Amino acid sequence: IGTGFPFDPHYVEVLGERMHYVDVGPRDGTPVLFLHGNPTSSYVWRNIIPHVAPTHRCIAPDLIGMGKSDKPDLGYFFDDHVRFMDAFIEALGLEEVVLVIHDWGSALGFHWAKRNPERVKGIAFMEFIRPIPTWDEWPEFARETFQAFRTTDVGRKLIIDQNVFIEGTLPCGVVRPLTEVEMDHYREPFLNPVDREPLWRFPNELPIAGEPANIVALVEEYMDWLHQSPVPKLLFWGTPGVLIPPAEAARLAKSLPNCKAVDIGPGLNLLQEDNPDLIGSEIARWLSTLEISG
Ligand SMILES: CCCCCCOCCOCCOCCn1cc(CN(Cc2c[nH]nn2)Cc2cn[nH]n2)nn1
Ligand SMILES: [Cl-]
Repeated sequence: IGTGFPFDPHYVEVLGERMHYVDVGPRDGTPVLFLHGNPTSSYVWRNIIPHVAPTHRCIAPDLIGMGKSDKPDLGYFFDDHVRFMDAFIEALGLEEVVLVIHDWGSALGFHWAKRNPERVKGIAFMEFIRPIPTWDEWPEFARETFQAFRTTDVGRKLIIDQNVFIEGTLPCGVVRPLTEVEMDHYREPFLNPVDREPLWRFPNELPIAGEPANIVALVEEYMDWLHQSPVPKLLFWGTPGVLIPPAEAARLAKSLPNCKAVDIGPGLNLLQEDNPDLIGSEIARWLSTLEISG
């Protein structure tokens, strides 16, 4: 599994800030937009993009406050990420897109799709944000940690002062051991403790046990839209998963229209780090089938 990040930096100005993105592949055709989540960056897509770049433009931004994107003094609410991602997409002048989305990247991508349904030609997704009705529906091994994350004093001490989301939670989201080179890539944007605000706000935005109520409502609405939409769908899942256990992936594979589901084997949250070749190869082949009438 490759540790390098061999992508030239591209930058675009967005609402007075600068955002970084990977941009490879041909200039024409429908672009494939890759959206990472917490606590990653476009680095998480590094071994998936090469399977897709021969046939499609691949665009992989770093969320505001993350990766190589700028770090304004925001709260980094989900609302803030929505604002910047909306403006990022318009700044590149994208028209129709295929979405490849993960974790908080999936909340951004589904929320954007719901509002721009004519511009989404397909959605590939994995370990994505859905409403978690009670804490019993959160994986037992991660319950006490995320419950502590969702406090102001203790959670900020863990995530901001002690960098637990990077040093502890992140490697706990991968079945295989991350190498020191891979850890340093994930560590790079957050070496300065003050810059770890998004890492703490994100778990406090998670729609768990009905709170925060604004995020729960928004996530419910895009899951409603997703069950209504004929858009082609590709769902990757692993065992045991974190956000999406296998029983839930099996349920969604039938309840979502026009949905193909792919078992990646063992996996927790960063499925991309456990089986990038399967995910990248299946995305590339699925993209081809989107051009077949039938
Ligand atoms: C869905 C969004 C992305 C999901 C990412 C993948 O999710 C995997 C789930 O990961 C759960 C495990 O989390 C990290 C495990 N872990 C435990 C500790 C030990 N202490 C944490 C703690 C304290 N009290 N309780 N816990 C650190 C400490 C120092 N001083 N005081 N405490 N460090 N790390
Ligand atoms: Cl999170």
